[PDB]
Amino acid sequence: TYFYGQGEIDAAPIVNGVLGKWRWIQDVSAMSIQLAVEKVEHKESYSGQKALVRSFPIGKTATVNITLHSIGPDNLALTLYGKVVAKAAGSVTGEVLPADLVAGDVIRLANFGVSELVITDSASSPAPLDPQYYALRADGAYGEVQLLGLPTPAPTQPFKAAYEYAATKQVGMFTAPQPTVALRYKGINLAEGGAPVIVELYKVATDPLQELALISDGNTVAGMQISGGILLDTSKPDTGDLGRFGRIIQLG
Amino acid sequence: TYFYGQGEIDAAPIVNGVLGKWRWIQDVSAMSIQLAVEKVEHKESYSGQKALVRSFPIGKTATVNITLHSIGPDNLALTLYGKVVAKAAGSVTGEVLPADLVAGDVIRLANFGVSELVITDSASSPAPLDPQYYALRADGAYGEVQLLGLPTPAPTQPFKAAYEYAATKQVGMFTAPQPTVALRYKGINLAEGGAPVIVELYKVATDPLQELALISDGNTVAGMQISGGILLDTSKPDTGDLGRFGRIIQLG
Amino acid sequence: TYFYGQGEIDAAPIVNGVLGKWRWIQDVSAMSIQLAVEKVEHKESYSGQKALVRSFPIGKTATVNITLHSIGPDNLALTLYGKVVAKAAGSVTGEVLPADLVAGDVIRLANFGVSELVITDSASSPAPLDPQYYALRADGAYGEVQLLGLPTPAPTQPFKAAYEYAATKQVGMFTAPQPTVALRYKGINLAEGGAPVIVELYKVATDPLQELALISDGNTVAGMQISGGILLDTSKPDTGDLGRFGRIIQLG
Amino acid sequence: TYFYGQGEIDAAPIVNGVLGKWRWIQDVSAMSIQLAVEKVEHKESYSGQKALVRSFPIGKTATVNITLHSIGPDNLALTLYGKVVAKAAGSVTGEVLPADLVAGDVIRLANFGVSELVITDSASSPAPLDPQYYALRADGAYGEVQLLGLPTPAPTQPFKAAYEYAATKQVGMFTAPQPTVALRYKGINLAEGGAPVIVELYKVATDPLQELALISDGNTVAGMQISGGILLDTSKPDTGDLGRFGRIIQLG
Amino acid sequence: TYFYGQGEIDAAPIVNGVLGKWRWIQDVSAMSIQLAVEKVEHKESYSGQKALVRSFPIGKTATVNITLHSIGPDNLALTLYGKVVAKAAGSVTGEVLPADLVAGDVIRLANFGVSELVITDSASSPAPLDPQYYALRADGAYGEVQLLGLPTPAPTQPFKAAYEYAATKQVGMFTAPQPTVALRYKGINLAEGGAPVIVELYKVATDPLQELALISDGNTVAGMQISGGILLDTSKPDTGDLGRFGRIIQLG
Amino acid sequence: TYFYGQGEIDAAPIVNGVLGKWRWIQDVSAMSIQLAVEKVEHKESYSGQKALVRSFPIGKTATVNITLHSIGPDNLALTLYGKVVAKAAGSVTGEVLPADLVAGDVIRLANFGVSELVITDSASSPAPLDPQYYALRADGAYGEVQLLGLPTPAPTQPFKAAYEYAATKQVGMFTAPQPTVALRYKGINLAEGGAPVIVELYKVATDPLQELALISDGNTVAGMQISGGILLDTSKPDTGDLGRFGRIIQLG
Repeated sequence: TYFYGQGEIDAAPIVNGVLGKWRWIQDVSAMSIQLAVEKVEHKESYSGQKALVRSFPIGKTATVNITLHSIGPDNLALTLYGKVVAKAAGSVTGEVLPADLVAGDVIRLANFGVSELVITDSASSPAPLDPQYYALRADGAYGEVQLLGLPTPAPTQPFKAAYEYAATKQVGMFTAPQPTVALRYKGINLAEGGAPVIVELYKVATDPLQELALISDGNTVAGMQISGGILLDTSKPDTGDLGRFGRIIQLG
Repeated sequence: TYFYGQGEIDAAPIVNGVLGKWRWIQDVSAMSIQLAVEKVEHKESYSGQKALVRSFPIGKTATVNITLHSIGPDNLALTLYGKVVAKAAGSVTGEVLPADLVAGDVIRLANFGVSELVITDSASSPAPLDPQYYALRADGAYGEVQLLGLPTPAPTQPFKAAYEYAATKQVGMFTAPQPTVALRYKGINLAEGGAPVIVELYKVATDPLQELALISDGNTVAGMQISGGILLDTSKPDTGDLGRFGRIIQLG
Repeated sequence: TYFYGQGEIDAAPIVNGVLGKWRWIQDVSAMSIQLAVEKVEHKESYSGQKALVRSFPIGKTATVNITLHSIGPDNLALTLYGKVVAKAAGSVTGEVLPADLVAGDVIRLANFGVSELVITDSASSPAPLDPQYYALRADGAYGEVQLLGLPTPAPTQPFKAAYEYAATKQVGMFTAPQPTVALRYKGINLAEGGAPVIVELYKVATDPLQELALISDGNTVAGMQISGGILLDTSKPDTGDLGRFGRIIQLG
Repeated sequence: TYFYGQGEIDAAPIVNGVLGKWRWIQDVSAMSIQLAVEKVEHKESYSGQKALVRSFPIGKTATVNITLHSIGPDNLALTLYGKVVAKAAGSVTGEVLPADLVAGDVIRLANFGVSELVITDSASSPAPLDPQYYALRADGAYGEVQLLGLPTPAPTQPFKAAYEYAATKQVGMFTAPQPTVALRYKGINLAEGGAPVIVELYKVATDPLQELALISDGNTVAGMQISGGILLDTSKPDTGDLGRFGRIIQLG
Repeated sequence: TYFYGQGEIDAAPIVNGVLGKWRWIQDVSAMSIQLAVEKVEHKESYSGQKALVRSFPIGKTATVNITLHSIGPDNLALTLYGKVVAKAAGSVTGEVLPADLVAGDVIRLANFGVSELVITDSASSPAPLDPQYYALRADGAYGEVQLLGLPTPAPTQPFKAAYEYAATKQVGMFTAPQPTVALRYKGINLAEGGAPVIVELYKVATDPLQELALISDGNTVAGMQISGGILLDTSKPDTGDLGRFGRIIQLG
Repeated sequence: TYFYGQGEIDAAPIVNGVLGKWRWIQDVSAMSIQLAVEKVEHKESYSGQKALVRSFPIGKTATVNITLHSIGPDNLALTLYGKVVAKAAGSVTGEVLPADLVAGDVIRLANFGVSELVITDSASSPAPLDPQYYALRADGAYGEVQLLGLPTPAPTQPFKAAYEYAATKQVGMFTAPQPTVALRYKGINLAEGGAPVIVELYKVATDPLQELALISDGNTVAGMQISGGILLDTSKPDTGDLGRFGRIIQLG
């Protein structure tokens, strides 16, 4: 009869009212549910106390806050209103680098994970440049190339860079509509020897992430906090005891 | 003449004005009662001080806050505006699992506490699948089945799952009207050798739980805080010394 | 010429302007007096500074806050707008207990401090039930009886309970009008070898207790905080040096 | 050129514009002066920045906060808008005590510092009561007498109390008009070997004490905080370099 | 490329637009510059996101906060809107003391730093009073004289005091117009081996000191905080790269 | 699947929509991104709960906060709305110092980094003054010269100062329009063995620095906090999965 819960959360997106495929939202550090009710009050005046005598509720709302520490692209799509874009690995053969380059300039490439970088000189007789005259910062992860030097007989300035780029996953900002996801919290209550508890929320509309600290200070893992409103599902039976907002199952 | 109280709280629901059956609300960590009064003031002006000279009360209200650590279904019905639903244990024989299943898929079952799980293959000659090809996560408490593999001669994809499910208790969200409960606080005052004290509140209208942290951090047991207004009971005698809001009994 | 005061407070209720009988308010932990004044200001404009040049007071008010740790019925009547009700000890002979009782049911009695409990069986030949078949929780202080068992030949269900109940004192909620009490603070100033100090407040109108924690956590004694306004007494002489709000007497 | 000041404050009341007699305000723990100015701003718009270009002051005010720990009657008159009343020591011969007195009653006398208390019995033959039948609580400082017992042949109930009372000083609440006092702060700056500093405020209008804790907790001496506005004196020369609000003198 | 600055501040008053003589503002503990900008925003509505698409600034303001610990008269004139008054040392010959003086009275003199105090008796034959009959409190720094006694043949009450007073510097309250000062912050950046940095603010309008604690508690030197607005100078070239608010010079 | 990021930030100014040259913003201590959304809600009323049933977003905005500790002129131009001015080293030959100079006066020169200072006397026969009669405070970094003395035969007062000044870089206050910069955050996630992460923000409009403490206390390096709004870029494809606000690339 005491609660200290630890467990997992499964989310299923709702598209045009058809149930989606459940997925694990990965690690979650905090889950909170808050209930709000509006009440209209009636006061009697026969006792001289002008005090409250009755009240009936008019409003009913529920909010859910979730703190997730996973920065996976699947979760980014759900939290950033984005849609995942997958780019397959490939090669570049005739990319043209900026002109008027001199020692000290930093060239930014269009793709990441560059490898086997080659820069052919522009001339009737192609002459690949010596690798010792350029360096790859951040082991080519950021696609940045630094010029270390140039031969005394200055070669033709425009260059032709060819290389290989690895596959990547990208998420756009505000590129998807407001997601609607059904939530299933499967938890273990340690206070009762690890008893099972299940919480079902049929329809939830989420709110974008509020803050995202890209450069963190301290020993705390970056956290992503999402707020959402539990909407009223109109498909479930009205008279059923399961309600229309959410339900809790405890085995006993 | 000093107070440090520890005790129990009994609640009796009020339905259409007829007293209900008292029940223990289980463990309670904090109880507070607050009184609010509105006053209209009259100021004299013959002394030149334009100061207050009289005041009479117009409003009278009382609020009660209770912090309970019990997550029992009976308390969930009272705090979540829900009504308890009891499901008896039973069996399933012809549940159909999703199609196009492959290794790695997770199948969610409609009932919890699954045991003796059997998945018959779809064919003119029934052939139950080998148990080694599937696993039960969370010992079947959450009703989740993981596929470990499939025979090289891929069997018919649609499946027929049969198993046994245990009884459960469920609580809906906002599925019951605003409860009205009479409260009896029976406490022991340790400052006076454990003297008995009784507090009676005739009519209280409760407010849903504000927050419920499903995943808790630290060493603090999950707490459920409920606020309520003590309404004016119109059935008790008006001139009686017991009043109409509440009373306190101290043996002495 | 320094103040660190410890002392007692005596209160005399004011009914229709006739002085009441002084009583000690028991232990008090904190007393504070605050003065509020409203001022209307006049600004000159001949120097170019448009600054304040005069001010005269229009309003005058005084508030008093008292923290008392005594939960005595006399103080409850003063703080809860209640009136004390005394119930003398007595006996009950033919109280009828609820029907359809079975093992595990808890019966609540109308009076507290039950002793010599007897439950006669309903039949043409009265047959008191064996005491071993019932138990008294909380040594009968709360008037709760638990059924331990029933004879195999189930006796007549309706019962007739007779017992003895002790005297008690009760306080109603908001059952009395706004008290008006004159206050006398008799204190000792330790900074001057324990010099005597007296503070007189002629007329004070109190405000109900704000909070009352029935179940306390920690090592702090329950506190009852009361606010009040010091009204203007119209009976004292206007020109007298004693004023009409309050006075302080210091022997020296 | 550094300031850490400790010193004394002298106050001279202003009555109808005639200087009063300076007195020492006793111990003071904190003194603060705050300046407030109102400004009207003009913004140019030829540069496209729509930014501030000029400002001139319209308002000018100064406030002073003083924390004094002396509860002397002279300071009480200044802080409570009161006027001191001196009562000379004397005697009482025929004071009548309340009737229907019994053992346990507490009699409150009109004067403090009672000594040589005598209670003559009401009868044709006066018979002073035995001292052993009554006691003086708080060594008669509060003027409280407790009855210890009565002779079996109950004497005449009405009594005639005679005793001696000492002189006292009293202060009324809001019994004097808004004081106007000129302030002289004579301080020593320790940062410069104890250099002398003088601060003169010509006209100050004070604000009643905000809080006065009669029963104190901890090891902190009771403090009395007073706020005041420094008014504009119209008697000093307008063109003089000494101004009209206040001045500072530093010897050097 | 890191900043931890320590340095000096030079201030030059601006009178009718003509540059004043720079002076050192003495010790300064903190300097802060804040920039405020107002922006008007334009939102597009063709994407359905009703989000921000453009913004242009309309307002531009800059504020400066300085904390100085010097209480020198030159700084007092700048912070208190005062003008310094210098009084040369001199002598007094025929000052008349208050009449009706008795033992215990304290006489306040018009000048400070009194020395060689002489009080001639009023009579046809002048008779200076014995020095042993009077004392000088605070070694005459505050100009206070205490009477120790009087001869049995009471001399003529009115007195004639003559003495010597030292020179002093005084500052009036709100006796000068709103100063306008150009500021030059010459600082050393320790993070770069003590590199030089210069900050120029052409026109600043200051705000009076907010608080001045004459009697300080703790081990903290009294601080004087001044706020000011950096106005737009209309004399500098509009197209120049030095701007019109302020500039920073870093040698490198 | 966990984030603790450390990395670099590259900024490219946007002028009339043409991409600028990327530069490193130097050391950065904190980066935060916040998302704001406005929603319009629809409530049904057929269930009697008058609760939320639908919501659609109308507003979309994103803000970015960056804390940079570099006080380089390039960053000053970006944060102060300034434009860098470079002054080359040079010489001065006929600068005229203020007249009526005496011992103790401090002369401020128009340029910094003074060296080989010479002050020729005004006379028909030029006579350079002896160096021992003047001193250079702050080793001439601030361009301040102090007079140590003058010959008994007072030379001609007006002077002619010649010296050498070093090159400098200056930044004006509010001398440039609102910058628009594209941001590229290249970070390493230590939680995954140092995995690469890239964050692209296409269009950001910055807000001036709020505070700049020129004189710092403690052991904390001076910080420069800048806020900005991520605007909607209208050049990128509308249907592309990269969106129009920003994107995140994670290699995997």
